[PDB]
Amino acid sequence: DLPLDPLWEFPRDRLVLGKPLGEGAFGQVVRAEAFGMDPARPDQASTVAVKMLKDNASDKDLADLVSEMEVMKLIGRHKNIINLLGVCTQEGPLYVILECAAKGNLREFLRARRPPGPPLSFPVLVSCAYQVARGMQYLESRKCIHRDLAARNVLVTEDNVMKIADFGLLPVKWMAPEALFDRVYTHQSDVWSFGILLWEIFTLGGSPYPGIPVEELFSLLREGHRMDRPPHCPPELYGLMRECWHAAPSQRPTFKQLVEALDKVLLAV
Ligand SMILES: C[C@@H](Oc1ccc2[nH]nc(/C=C/c3cnn(CCO)c3)c2c1)c1c(Cl)cncc1Cl
Repeated sequence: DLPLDPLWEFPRDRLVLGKPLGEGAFGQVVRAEAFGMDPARPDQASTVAVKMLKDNASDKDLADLVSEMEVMKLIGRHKNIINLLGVCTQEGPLYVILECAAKGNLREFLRARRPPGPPLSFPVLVSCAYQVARGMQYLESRKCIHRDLAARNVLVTEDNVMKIADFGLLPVKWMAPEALFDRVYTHQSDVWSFGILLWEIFTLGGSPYPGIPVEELFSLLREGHRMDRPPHCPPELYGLMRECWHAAPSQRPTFKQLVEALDKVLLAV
């Protein structure tokens, strides 16, 4: 439709699609082989992920999709986020090219390598948490947010780099109380979800509030109850979870303070 952005346009001729990766609600994501995404070398053929409208399309699907593409242009590169590589708006159907995370999302990454009984050593788990904290701090600094913030929304590269998916200016067990009841989202509500994700990591991909149907959960939070410390999880990291789950948002740590705490934990080597 419109227009041509020379900072981002990529010719479809050097883009052969491949097997689907997953969906959706905004668009199908396929694996794809791209030729010459790094123009220092017109030969090196690296893989990417490509986002497209599925086809009984919209009228609320192309709208946010192009809105999604414009948002990623403005934030720019960061190591701990799914970066935008190029776009194809010149010959018909819209393609959005992004970095490929070979190992799927964080929750699948953890559960697939789970032990059978009583790889994912302690520093790797801290490494995952530190990286996601680094990504969320950057997003907040660009006055952008990510309300969802579950392990299923963090992708893992071939090199165990954590990259947050989705960017912009019913998953009820991850949501801070004010976003759950008052329906208001802040940077401090993001920190609540990070605590839940912290717990997702050190249970190696467990389900939050296990055995609890999602309803009465609000009463237990009102009663001051939080999830217990997972086994073999050190009390320092459970202390951070409890700080992320403090009822008052101003009593919660900011993403800066969570990066320093996790950094001090990684430095223990
Ligand atoms: C809907 C999908 O969006 C994206 C967006 C950018 C991406 N860059 N790279 C991948 C690789 C996906 C993959 C590679 N292996 N596997 C099997 C793993 O079980 C899945 C990928 C997926 C998604 C998925 Cl597929 C998963 N979680 C979150 C999201 Cl948003």
